[PDB]
Amino acid sequence: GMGKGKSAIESQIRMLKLAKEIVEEVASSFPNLEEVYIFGSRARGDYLDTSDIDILFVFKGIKEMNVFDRMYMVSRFIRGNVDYIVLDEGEKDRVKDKVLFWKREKGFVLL
Repeated sequence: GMGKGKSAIESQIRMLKLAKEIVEEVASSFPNLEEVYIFGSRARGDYLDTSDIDILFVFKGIKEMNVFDRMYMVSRFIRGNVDYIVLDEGEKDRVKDKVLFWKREKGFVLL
């Protein structure tokens, strides 16, 4: 039965809603944002109520953008107990164990 308690579930809801707000802003700012994934413990299931949420932003056409330029693309949108990675479309397989959160052609998944 209910392997996650009330506090963990409420934190999952709250963290997904914060990720949604951040993605809405990033997606409105970059036409080349293509997909967003949740990775880490909140994607896998081994999270605590205090766990951060990890967001993978996947953009088209940034293969040549260095890691500092990539960070600068989303830095100002990040707030709360959130960590992130920015990858090109061709590099997204580098993060295993992830959940599709948003896609340009789908909007948000389950939200």
